Parts: sequence; C-alpha cells; structure tokens
Amino acid sequence: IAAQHLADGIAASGPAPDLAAAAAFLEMGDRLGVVAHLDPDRTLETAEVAAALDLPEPALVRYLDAVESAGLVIREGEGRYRACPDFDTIRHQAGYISWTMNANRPFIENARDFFTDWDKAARTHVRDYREVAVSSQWMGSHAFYPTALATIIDAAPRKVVDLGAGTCRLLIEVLGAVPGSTGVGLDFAADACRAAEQAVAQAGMTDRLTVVERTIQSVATDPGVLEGADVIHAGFVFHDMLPEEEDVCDQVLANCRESLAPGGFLAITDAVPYLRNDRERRFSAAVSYYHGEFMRRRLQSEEEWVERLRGAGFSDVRALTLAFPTGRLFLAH
Amino acid sequence: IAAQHLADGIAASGPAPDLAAAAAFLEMGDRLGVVAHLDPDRTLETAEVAAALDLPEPALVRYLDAVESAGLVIREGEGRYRACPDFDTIRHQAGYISWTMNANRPFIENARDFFTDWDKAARTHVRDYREVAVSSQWMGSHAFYPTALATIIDAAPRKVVDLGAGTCRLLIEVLGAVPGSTGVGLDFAADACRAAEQAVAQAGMTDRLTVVERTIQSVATDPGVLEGADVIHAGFVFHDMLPEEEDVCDQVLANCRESLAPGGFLAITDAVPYLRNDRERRFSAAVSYYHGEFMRRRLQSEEEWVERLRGAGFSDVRALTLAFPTGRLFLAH
Ligand SMILES: Nc1ncnc2c1ncn2[C@@H]1O[C@H](CSCC[C@H](N)C(=O)O)[C@@H](O)[C@H]1O
Ligand SMILES: Nc1ncnc2c1ncn2[C@@H]1O[C@H](CSCC[C@H](N)C(=O)O)[C@@H](O)[C@H]1O
Ligand SMILES: CC(C)CC(=O)C(=O)O
Ligand SMILES: CC(C)CC(=O)C(=O)O
Ligand SMILES: [Zn+2]
Ligand SMILES: [Zn+2]
Repeated sequence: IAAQHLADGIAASGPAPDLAAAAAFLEMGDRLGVVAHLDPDRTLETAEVAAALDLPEPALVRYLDAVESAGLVIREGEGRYRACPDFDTIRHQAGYISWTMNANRPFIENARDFFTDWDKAARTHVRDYREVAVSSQWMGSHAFYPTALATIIDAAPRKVVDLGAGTCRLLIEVLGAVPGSTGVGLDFAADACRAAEQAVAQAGMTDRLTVVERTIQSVATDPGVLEGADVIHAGFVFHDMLPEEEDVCDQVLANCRESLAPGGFLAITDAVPYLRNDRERRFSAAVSYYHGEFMRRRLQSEEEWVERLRGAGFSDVRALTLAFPTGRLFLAH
Repeated sequence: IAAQHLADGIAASGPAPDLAAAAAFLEMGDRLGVVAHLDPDRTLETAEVAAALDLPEPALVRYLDAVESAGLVIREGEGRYRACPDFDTIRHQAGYISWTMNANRPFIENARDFFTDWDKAARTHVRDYREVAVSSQWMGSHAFYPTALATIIDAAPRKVVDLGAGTCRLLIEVLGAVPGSTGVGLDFAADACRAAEQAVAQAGMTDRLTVVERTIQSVATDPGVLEGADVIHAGFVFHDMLPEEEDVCDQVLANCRESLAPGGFLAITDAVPYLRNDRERRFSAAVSYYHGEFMRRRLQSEEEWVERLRGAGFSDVRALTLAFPTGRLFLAH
C-alpha cells in the first residue's frame, strides 16, 4: 500500500544511488591522494599515508570510516584498510561519471557563454587536465587499455612511445609485462605530466619510463624521440589538431611511418562521432557533443581514419570495436 | 580473442556510460532552462522556447540534436521535440549524480581545507542552493515524494504548509490532486525561491501557492503562517538546526503542535545516519558524510526522531522506509 511505493521507488532508482556515492567518494579521495593507496590486494597504513599526504591522521581516519560504512573499504586492523574485492570495477565505472561531470564541468556550467561568444568562452572556462587524465585512466582500465595492451605485448617490443599519454598507465602496464623494455610518454599538460611522474615512480619504473612535456605538434618538426621505436601509440590526442592543423597532423603521421623499426606499427585509440546503435549511442553523443561544440575538435569516422592512415604510407590497417562507447582501435603497419 | 576483451569490457562498464551521459546532458540543459520544457507527453517548440530562454535558436537546435542522437529526445517535426518515453526515470536517476557530483562539488574539491580549518572553509566554499533544490527534486520524484504525497491526499486538506520546500514540487503535486486547496512553501535561499516561483507559475498555481523566503528558525518566534493548517510537511530541513539550535528546534515543533487543525498532522521526511544494510549503505554513507563532516548538521536515527516527536506533544508517531536510501517518513498526529 506504501510497500508498493517502496518497491516501485527502488526499481526507478536502480543502480544510480550506489554509483553517485562511489563517484563522489572516489573523486574526493583521489584529489586528496588517498585512492592511489587503495587496492584489494594491498593495505593502506594510515600512520604512514597520512604523513606522506600531509593530512591530519584523524581526518584521514574519518574519511576511511565513511568509506568503510559505504562498503568500499574493509578495516583490517587499527590504521590498516584495504579496498573491497570489486573495487577496481567500481572505480572503473566512477571514471565515466568523473569524466562527464568533473573533467568537463566548465562546459556544463557555462554553456550560455559558449553559445554566444565561443572565443572568449574557450579561454575563460578551461578544463583541469589532471582531472581529464585521471578520469580517462579510470575509464581505460577495463574499456580501452586491455585490447591495446594485449596487441602490444605480442611482438615483445623493446621501445614503446605513447603520444598524449596522460597518467602513463598503458606504458606502466606494457613495461610491467615485457621484461626488458623502455618507454617514453609525451603529454602537453604540466598537471598530467606531474601526476604521471608520481605514478611511474610509485610503480618503480622511474628509470625505464621517461615523461617528456611536449605537444604532439612538436613531433612534426622534431621526431627525435620516436626512432628506434617498435610501437608508437596515441590514445585520444590526434583529434586535438583537427580540423585546423591538418597539415601538421599528416606530417606527424609521415614521421611515424619512417621512425618505426621494420616490424612495428602505429596504434591509435580514438573516438568516432555520433554512433546510432543502442549500446553506444548515449555516451557516444556526450563525447561527440563535448568535442564538436565545446572543444571544436574534429572526430573522424572509422572510414575516414582508415583512409587517412592508408594515404600516409601505412598498409594493413584494420579497426577494432572497443568496450568504451564510440572508442575504436586502429592498427597500422 | 579480442571479442572476449569486448564482452568483458561491456560487462565491467555496465550502466555507467549511459548514466554519466544522461547526467551531464540534463544538468547542462537544466542550467539553460531547456529541461523544464522536456516532457514525454508535451512538445518543445524551438522558435518559442529559444526566445523565452533568450538563446540563439541555432544553438538550442544543436543541443537538442545532440540529445536526440543520445536517445533522450525525439524529433517530432522541424523545431518540435519531445522527451523519450522513459525520460522521467532517466531524469530521476540523474538526480542522484547531480546531487553528489554537482550540488556538493565544493566539498569534493576542497576537502583538504575542511580538514585543516573548518570555519574558514565553511564560509569560503559554499553550495549553490539552486543546484541543491533542483537535484533533490529529481531524486524526490520517484523516491520520496510519492509516499508523502499519497498520505497527504488522504484526509483531503484545505491548507498545506511545507518548510524548506525547495522548488515546491510536493505542494504543486498536492494542490494538483486535491481540487480546492491552498499551499505555502517556506525556504531560506533566494536561489531556490526564485526557481520555485517560476515552477509554480508554470504550473498555473501562482495564486494558490505562496512562496515565502524565510528561515525555519523564523517559525519559532513567528508561527503566523502555520495556523489553519491541515498538514505541515518538512523535507530535509529540520537537521539544519542541529546540534546547535536544539532549543529553537523544539520550539518550532511545539509551535507546529498548536497550529494544527484538530484532525491533521506533522509529516517529516528526513535522513537517518550510516545505515548498514546492503541496499542503503553506500548512498547512506555519502549523505551522512556530507552532513556530518562538511555541513556539521546532526542526522538523527529513527529511534531518536520518534522520541523527539513524542516528547514534543505528538502521539501516534510511526516511521516508514522510503525508496530514497537513508530516507524515512515520520508521521506525527
Ligand atoms: N596537443 C596535444 N599534445 C599532447 N598531448 C595533448 C594535446 N592535447 C591534449 N593532450 C593530452 O591528451 C590527453 C587526452 S585524455 C588522456 C589519454 C591517455 N592516453 C589515456 O588513454 O588514458 C590529456 O592527457 C591531454 O593533456
Ligand atoms: N534553515 C533553513 N530554513 C529554511 N530552509 C532551509 C534552511 N536550511 C536549508 N534550507 C533549504 O532546505 C532545502 C534542502 S533540500 C530541498 C528539500 C525539498 N523539500 C525537497 O524535498 O525536494 C533547500 O532548499 C535549502 O535551501
Ligand atoms: C574521450 C576521452 C577518453 C579523452 C578526451 O578526448 C578528452 O577528454 O578530451
Ligand atoms: C538529503 C538531501 C535530499 C537534502 C539535503 O539535506 C541537502 O542537500 O542538504
Ligand atoms: Zn579530446
Ligand atoms: Zn541537509
């Protein structure tokens, strides 16, 4: 009678309460630096972490107790905590909410301004690239790193280069899997680079993996970074020079064709626009609208990407569907 | 082989991509003023709405085309659009994400500051109460209005008062259901009040439903607003005077006991702290942490609320479980 109001409410809400909570807790925690210490297989030692993160130990404890109540962490002893068993899936899902609602917040809040004067708006309302890079890492863990990772592990490379590498997770994983390998991760944002270095350091690969703060446009006139490369990867960057710097794009591509050690290949994970299929359409639209309207970057269809890679020297070019909606992996030898 | 990477990715992502997209689209749209015109049973006429919202018609069209691609709206003709059939459920779910990630953003971003100097932080990092009120309306539609609404429709009241009424949706619904009734909605935030007036006006109840901009603390010394009331409701406000203004709280309660027309009752929908049950625990924790740590407002358990209402003059007090996690409806005659 009001028990049916209960059942119908629960069904209408579905998984949104759980996800809303997880996303807020994890973004707050990641900004504090706490989340990097949360793993289902490792312990977080409050005495040490509080001191490393320069937080009052009592404050950290109240946070972790809140997250314990939430069911996201387990208290092992006093000042010892570990993530819940399914933590990595929960964090992955929170990646999508963080990306749309956090990284892209300036577009949500100031749409009026973008509509009436784009140029003034584009330079007034700027995204935090630390947030851009972290949220994409969380999405990538399960939805776009695995395919690219598995492709790269085969043909056991020696040298791997990643353009627009963000927090450098793919390289950390590649280098962890192939025993004797080197990596260089290139990214134009101080905030991302700083975060990448800390993550690389934490993974104890500081000497094998170089973080260089440069544009991808840089590589057009300065391919001194590529050569000797078995694999070159670029994840969601190539679009940041379209449709304006088209010539510079085709120049970076040509440079990649040359610098490649004779066996290897260019791997591009990127986003195609406005898909129609039921599974991808909704998040497709969000990625496409943010890119087209707010960032004025051109997303190319599957067809167009294949054409571009061909008429830039590469042959044997195929495209793969990724779990990430509108995400596609292009392999070009 | 990479088709299993696909299946496993899709399963790991689950409904998070769809929800992330919906939440971003709808918050952006609501800030523009577009979402109030989206209904599965009504049409949005771009020529008129663009002019009413003072937007360039082309800009509105590109938004609506993006949302059409997303599957959230249907294009009826040229410059005519309607919401998808399940729009109201999608908006309801987006309410939770908007609440945790948007309304409460100052707490997510500046946790460090709250940890080290609470007083300076509390007055530097302030929530937008327009966002607080709208997001709670979206959550309430399916998860806390229905029970309170059905209780109030019985005993067909003449006069209904709602303390901390926000965007005044419950009153609009109550007044829509009982043919000859009056309402007054009280709320301390200019931004919420302004939004309520516009919504009341849109529902053509402008003369029946009064919006008064006052505190709930106001009512302690000035019960001239209550008397002649068949029902007094307060949804998620009573906590905003605990644990500091405890005396003023018990004074507002006593005032409610008197002013009630002899048949009627006080109805309190509010939030209890840190539930443990599997269904409620995660979002429970988020509501509880934001309230306890960031806002320093005291949430009372079910037991405590019943006790308070009793030793304030009311008898026949029961508590009902709501679909909204940690939400409980208290009826006090
Ligand atoms: N012109 C440019 N040159 C280099 N990096 C760029 C760039 N424009 C944007 N970027 C970077 O590209 C990244 C986009 S998202 C991060 C992608 C990362 N490879 C991942 O898959 O997880 C950001 O780190 C951003 O700072
Ligand atoms: N001391 C106070 N007096 C009156 N209203 C208050 C208040 N403190 C907060 N509020 C208001 O209480 C609301 C909390 S959330 C909105 C609740 C609304 N009744 C609903 O269920 O949808 C906000 O609108 C906020 O501005
Ligand atoms: C699509 C995202 C994964 C990356 C991106 O392009 C961006 O955030 O700008
Ligand atoms: C719990 C919410 C519905 C309302 C609230 O108390 C708030 O946002 O402050
Ligand atoms: Zn981009
Ligand atoms: Zn509150």
